Amino acid sequence: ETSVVIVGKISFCPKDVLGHGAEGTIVYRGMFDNRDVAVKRILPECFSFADREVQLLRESDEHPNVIRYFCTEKDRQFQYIAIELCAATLQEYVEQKDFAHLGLEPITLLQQTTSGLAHLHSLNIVHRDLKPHNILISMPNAHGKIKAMISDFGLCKKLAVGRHSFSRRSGVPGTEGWIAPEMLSEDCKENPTYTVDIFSAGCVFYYVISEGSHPFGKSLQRQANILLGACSLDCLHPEKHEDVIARELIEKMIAMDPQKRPSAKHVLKHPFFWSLEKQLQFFQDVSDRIEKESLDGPIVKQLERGGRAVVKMDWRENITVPLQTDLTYKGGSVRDLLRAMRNKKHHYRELPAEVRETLGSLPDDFVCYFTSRFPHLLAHTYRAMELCSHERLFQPYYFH
Amino acid sequence: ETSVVIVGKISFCPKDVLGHGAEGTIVYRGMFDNRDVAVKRILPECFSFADREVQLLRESDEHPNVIRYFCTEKDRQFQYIAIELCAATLQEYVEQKDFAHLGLEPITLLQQTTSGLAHLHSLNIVHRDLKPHNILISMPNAHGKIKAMISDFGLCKKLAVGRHSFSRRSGVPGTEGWIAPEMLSEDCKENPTYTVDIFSAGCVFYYVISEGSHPFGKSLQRQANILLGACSLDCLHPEKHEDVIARELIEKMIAMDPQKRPSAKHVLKHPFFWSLEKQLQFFQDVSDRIEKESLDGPIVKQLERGGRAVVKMDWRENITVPLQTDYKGGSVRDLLRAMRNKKHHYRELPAEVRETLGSLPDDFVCYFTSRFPHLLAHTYRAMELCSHERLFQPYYFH
Ligand SMILES: Cc1ccc2c(NS(=O)(=O)c3ccccc3Cl)cccc2c1Oc1ncccc1-c1ccnc(N[C@H]2CCCNC2)n1
Ligand SMILES: Cc1ccc2c(NS(=O)(=O)c3ccccc3Cl)cccc2c1Oc1ncccc1-c1ccnc(N[C@H]2CCCNC2)n1
Repeated sequence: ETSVVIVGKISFCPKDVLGHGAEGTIVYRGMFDNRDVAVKRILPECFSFADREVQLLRESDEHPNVIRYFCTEKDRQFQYIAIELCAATLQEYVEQKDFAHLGLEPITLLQQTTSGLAHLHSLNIVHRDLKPHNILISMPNAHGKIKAMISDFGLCKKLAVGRHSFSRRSGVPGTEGWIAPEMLSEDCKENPTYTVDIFSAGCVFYYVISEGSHPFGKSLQRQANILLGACSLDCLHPEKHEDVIARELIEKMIAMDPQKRPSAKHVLKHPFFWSLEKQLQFFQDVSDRIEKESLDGPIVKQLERGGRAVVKMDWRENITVPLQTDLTYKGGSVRDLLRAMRNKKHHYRELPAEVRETLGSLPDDFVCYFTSRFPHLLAHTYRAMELCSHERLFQPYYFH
Repeated sequence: ETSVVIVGKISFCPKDVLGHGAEGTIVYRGMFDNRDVAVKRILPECFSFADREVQLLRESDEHPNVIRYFCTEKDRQFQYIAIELCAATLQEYVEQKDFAHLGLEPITLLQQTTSGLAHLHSLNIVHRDLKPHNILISMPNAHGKIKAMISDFGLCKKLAVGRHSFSRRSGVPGTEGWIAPEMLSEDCKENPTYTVDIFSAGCVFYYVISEGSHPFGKSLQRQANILLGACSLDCLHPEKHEDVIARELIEKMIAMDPQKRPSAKHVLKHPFFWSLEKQLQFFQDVSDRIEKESLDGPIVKQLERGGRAVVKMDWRENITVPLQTDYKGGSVRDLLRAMRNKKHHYRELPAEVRETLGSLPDDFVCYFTSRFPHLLAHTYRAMELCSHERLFQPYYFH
């Protein structure tokens, strides 16, 4: 327990176990090329399997958010794979880190996870075992930035060219509590495909922003709840703007019907990942698009459907008194709510002093003024203006 | 000759020479981990130097556009460094490739080169030897996409913490023809710094977009011309929008006075790299910023200075007649107001007018930039007055 194993360019002390894999697989902290590495040791029974994994990584385009091996070695008794030593798994990050001052970092790790996934899917690889345990969080670089990396390719499937799904077998479907329902359900009439990864990631999304919860309950009940379709996201409050949008995305990602789940590239286009500037730009593009638009036309009809709850009966009554004074719009209309936001954005410099003060700076404070008071505004408008998905001017906002 | 050298995980046939470095250095094609690699072989007198180069890269953050070593090996007689086998140097790219169908790819290679350089600078590294020959172009990935990678760190300098320049010595300044004037000039009263790389890079930009020319002339006259400040960019035509924009950036990058050259991060914000869509959004934001501005005010006065040449004396007389159907023609500001207005009311204005303009945003902005090739460049420079306002953050590097 004080020895150092040396195999080619990889060395480690066996006492420094970082974790355990399946079939007698152990991961150690060791060293390579004067760097810290994690080293997976492989038993003879798994040599061919480990080789196939390495080869899949060897052949595939690299991506910053997909783990990359540093070195492989082999002696008489074992094979070894070294990867970069990371700070934490996503599980440990969620369990241990105070989110209070991390700002958007946890969200960027989900965005980075979705990019790694989109990369895999674009290579016709389905992961099938996405979970917080095997999403790895790097050490900070020179400017304090960290990144998420997908690992653990032991269950992945590279689909043949021209193949878009895989059929169910008796064997290993994933990790209990993270397995999409079409892997286990009884009356499933469609092959599993890339979207099993989106279900898992949906669960991962909620796990991160709820800091430890899971849409399908505590671990002992999860997989059973998944088959029943019994999910709950009550860590997301219906009157908080950021929560309404996260819920909007996560509900689609974990949909029981795989065909209703967005693809990874779709997910990446969602308002969840929008800056405040882009949120405001969306509101302005929408408002520009829907003026001259008829009042009984399908678009503004879609927008005003259930809009009373969105504007809170009368949005004229739910803004500060400076803006109230400086405003003849229709208070039960979301279109006119949007019209008023664009108008005041446009003439922002002409606004009286007390008004620019109550609104805040452009764009961040300005848009927060409205999203914080009307928490359903973005999500409602995002879904309503999906009628214009195809239109070129709405390309930045939806995935075509 | 027909043998294979095997050193640890690296192997190669010595017949497969890809090139020669300095001091007996040779680069071969070979193999590593079942991949194609380029293998540099280093002689004993360069062991320590090569070790320092590798160490610099081992410690420094990686970046998609800075070369990464795959492997290092060492026997009794040599040391070896393997990197990824690339398709070409930027020199070979420019010399061999037909640009006619490459679209924006060559510009994209410049942008990735600048991102590599920005990354190096943010790690307080000065490269000091940027040139087409050591900018490498990757093989295509699965989607046919390629990238540029900066290599050759033999002259680089990592400046100590809280140090921003390096002083001149009698020794190696770089590669003749790509050496910034302040490395060799007579009455230079300021230390060289990061911007020696911006000077080289500016020469590289022109080399790519001119497909083989150099701002300071043919190979034998270049460095002498750099000393004189005698440069020419006449592959770039004064009445072509794209050429005007490239000229605006490149002239700054190769400025004799280093303090007038943009940092790599400034470079990356320049309209040279802007999509047609972003060019339009710029014209709209500019229009919005100045709509209430005073005519005598320092902002629109800046914009109207030299304005007549930009709008061709009268811009109303230089557009198509279906647009002339529906301002002050000697004013840049009114040209921009007209553009913003027509974009804003694009849906509700007649069909034949929408036809001559073209679809939004690409064809619409090109209607005006093709007819007023100095409009963007002029406006970008003038509106640098608002470059620290949050609203113009997308357009200028703060
Ligand atoms: C999860 C995972 C999955 C697959 C791995 C794997 N297999 S693979 O499918 O990803 C693969 C990758 C490349 C080539 C082949 C293969 Cl099979 C190989 C190696 C490691 C793998 C791996 O890594 C680990 N597995 C178990 C425990 C720990 C780590 C680990 C890795 C890096 N850093 C850290 N840091 C510690 C520091 C203390 C605090 N906690 C974090 N821990
Ligand atoms: C330029 C350069 C600079 C520095 C190198 C270098 N040193 S370094 O300073 O970049 C460095 C990098 C990492 C670690 C240490 C060091 Cl010293 C090491 C290895 C190669 C280096 C290198 O590479 C070469 N040098 C000379 C000739 C050819 C290549 C080369 C490299 C990859 N692909 C191809 N493809 C051919 C295929 C046919 C068509 N033409 C392109 N050619």
